[PDB]
Amino acid sequence: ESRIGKQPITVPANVAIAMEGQDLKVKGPLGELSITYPREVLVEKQESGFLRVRKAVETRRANQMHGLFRTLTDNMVVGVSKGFEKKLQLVGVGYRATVEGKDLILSLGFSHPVRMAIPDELQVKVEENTKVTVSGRDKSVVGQFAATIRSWRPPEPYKGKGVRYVDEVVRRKEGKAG
RNA sequence: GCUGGGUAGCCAAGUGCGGAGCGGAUAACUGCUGAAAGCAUCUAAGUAGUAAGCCCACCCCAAGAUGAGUGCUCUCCUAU
Repeated sequence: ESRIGKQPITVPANVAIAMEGQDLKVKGPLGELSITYPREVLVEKQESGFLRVRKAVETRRANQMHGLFRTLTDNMVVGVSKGFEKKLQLVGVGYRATVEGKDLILSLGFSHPVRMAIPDELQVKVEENTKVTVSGRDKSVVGQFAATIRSWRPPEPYKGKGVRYVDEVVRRKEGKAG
């Protein structure tokens, strides 16, 4: 009954499929990844472009785990090819996010500017000093480091100050009790 | 006997020193990816921040730790 799982997995152009025993070796054009799979879930390669994954109705991983697994390789395979990106609008008085080599320098106005270290493989675009957008590969490992920048100053309820999700509509409560 | 001084020792009111870690796992909490439930959701797989609290680390003891550990070195002649 999985309405995401019933949909076949779109395998785009230049998808390097391979097996490491139980893992699906997702190594497209830009690099490499790793995805492990249980004994109750055999991922089929049905010899017709598309891909669908097997169930095993003893527990209800047949219901639920195929939400993760049949959407993991949706984003893992695309992720190596294109890459998923998350966006950051910084708003306020003197909010620079310049980049000196490896680390960032977010000078939000604490005292010492905040040097968020750029991790192993990922790279980050920088629209201006005023705005940033983090490119990458996967959806998971990009989102954590993206969320760490949003953590330093959340979107605040009076001026909409500090960091912002570009998509998110954060409220502005009536400041000064006006 | 009563006073006035006082080296060493012992004493403080005197002199030194101390409380430190970008180490680990957590609690409330904030999350990322993400179904069940085409959407959502911090969770059911996985994972990140994250406390004078908990565990290592500091300092003293410690193999009677009968589970008696490990290392280096010395000694085994006779009435002595």
